[PDB]
Parts: sequence; C-alpha cells; structure tokens
Amino acid sequence: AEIPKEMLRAQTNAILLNVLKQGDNYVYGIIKQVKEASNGEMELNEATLYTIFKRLEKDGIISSYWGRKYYRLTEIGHENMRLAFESWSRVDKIIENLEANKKS
Amino acid sequence: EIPKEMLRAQTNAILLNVLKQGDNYVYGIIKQVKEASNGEMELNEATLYTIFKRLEKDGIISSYWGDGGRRKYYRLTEIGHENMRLAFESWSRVDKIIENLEAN
Repeated sequence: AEIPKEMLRAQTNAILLNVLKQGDNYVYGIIKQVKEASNGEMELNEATLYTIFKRLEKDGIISSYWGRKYYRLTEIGHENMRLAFESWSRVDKIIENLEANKKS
Repeated sequence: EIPKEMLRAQTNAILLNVLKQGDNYVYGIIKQVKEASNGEMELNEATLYTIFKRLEKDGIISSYWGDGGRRKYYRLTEIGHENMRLAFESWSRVDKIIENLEAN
C-alpha cells in the first residue's frame, strides 16, 4: 500500500546523519553526495533538508557554523547514532532468533 | 538517548515479523518475543493491543477467533505483506546508498 512517512523520515534522517558523521557539510554538498552515492536515485528536496536540520539543531544533535552554512555532528549526535545502531543490531538478532526458534 | 519514535519503529518491526512467521495471539507473541530476546524484551499486553488497534485500523493486520475457544488470533493481511516487502526494499536501498557514500 505504501511506505509510511514516518519511515521515509527515518530513512532520510539515517542517511543525513551518516553523511554528517563522515564530515561537517553544507546542504548542496550533501544533496550532491547523496545523489552520487545513490547513483541518481534519490533527489532530496532542499526544503526537506533544511527542515530536518532545523529539528536536529533544536534537539542539539547537530550544530551549525559559517564557512556557506556548514553543519556538524554534536556529541549527543555521535552517541545517539551509536545507540541507534546498537539497538537495531539487537533487534536484527531478536529476529534471527525468532527464525531459528520457528525452525526448531 | 534512544528517541521514542525509534523505539516505536523497532517494536512495530518485531511484531510484524512475528506475524509474518505465523498468525499468532497476544500472549503467544509476548512469549515468543521474550524467548527471542533472551529475556531482554518483555512486552506488555496493553502495549500490543495499542499497536494492534492502529495496525488493524490501517488494514495491515486483521483478527479472527481460534480454538480454549475465543482466542483472538491476528494475521498479516495482503497489504501488510506488501508493506513489509516495500520496507525491506527501501531500507536495503538505503544501506547500499550509505556504503556508496563512504566509497566516494
């Protein structure tokens, strides 16, 4: 039927945060990086990126500075990405276990 | 911290995979999830009813009576299987996008 918007938001947030984890960056450079990495699939909407960056700065997961407006990942952002990845690997294991128990 | 949005998404993912393995009932789902999580993730009945009412409302699952007699079993609808498929697809696309971001 659809990919829920919450899940679209989550995918876009995940991608953007990994971009910033590689390095402080600015919007156009991120859109280029993601279009290139996506080999052209994903045209991010600049207004969408500005919106998400605004929410993240509000939540102190990223911060901004001038160079062109650059955005870098704060400590809260680094630790929260670590917790996200760890949590999700735990989830993937739970599901691997559900499969094994189903077979047994 | 782990955002509440991310907790919700993970719990949804686990539940839908439980049902993908087979039609099941609330208490049986909670037992299976406790077993797969080796005791970490012990879900609350009221939580499952909250999530199942929304999922049923959105036509991703349906319910019917089984057996004891009058056990409420829940099944994954055709739409639910499709949404799980599109989700798994889009998320694998994203993970590839990100390997590519690094490669560059």
